[PDB]
Amino acid sequence: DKTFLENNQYTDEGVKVYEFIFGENYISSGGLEATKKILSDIELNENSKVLDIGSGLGGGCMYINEKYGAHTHGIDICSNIVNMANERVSGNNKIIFEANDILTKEFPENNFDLIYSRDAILHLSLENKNKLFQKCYKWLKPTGTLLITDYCATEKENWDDEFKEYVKQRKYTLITVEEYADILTACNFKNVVSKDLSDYWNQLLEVEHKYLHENKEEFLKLFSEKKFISLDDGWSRKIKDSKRKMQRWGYFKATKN
Repeated sequence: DKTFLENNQYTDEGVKVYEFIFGENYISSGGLEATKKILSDIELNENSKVLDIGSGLGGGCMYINEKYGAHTHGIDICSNIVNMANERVSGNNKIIFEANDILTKEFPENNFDLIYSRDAILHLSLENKNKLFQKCYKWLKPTGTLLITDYCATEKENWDDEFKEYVKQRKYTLITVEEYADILTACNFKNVVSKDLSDYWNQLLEVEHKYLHENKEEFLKLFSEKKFISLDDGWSRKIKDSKRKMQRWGYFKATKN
């Protein structure tokens, strides 16, 4: 999986293109603004320990450490992205990025106050989503919280040709928001809250799309027209498909006890 991601969706240039549209230090939907919103009801402090699964360019960890002073540990399977994240943070012993496979990584039981993941678990097969959430359950402190956003979808029976091709090319495994919540419940999480945030996601996509268009000249200087068209068309399809609920954006929050 590592090689597939590093050589395709998350090549160095692919990562930089995503950062252009999502915002500095982000390769996830909504960049900084979405992060502020998603964390708005979360309480942590300087003694908290946080795990970020799919930490990307490190924006999430940077924000969490800035806002709360928490210890943050980000894991990402792509070595190249971790190397980039490490270049953007210095002199801060409370931010650590690690290139590793979360499915084989070992952490102590009852370790984290928050396990956080933004648009990263879509890369895992259904079997591995379940395995991951079982591990997360163990790794959370009894008082801990799981907080996730992820790409989701309508039932597969409803997918059209274009959407099938996108999912296949990306090698995503997209399940419904309801199926996702059921996995958390099966893993014994408590107070499972799921939100279909597709409308909000559509708003974020529109802001990003507008930004791309208004900054086209700069984009073309940094990248190429070919890459612009690919990015533009990709956002157009996500806007269309989120509007009609074919591609969805799921939010999940749960606790260990």
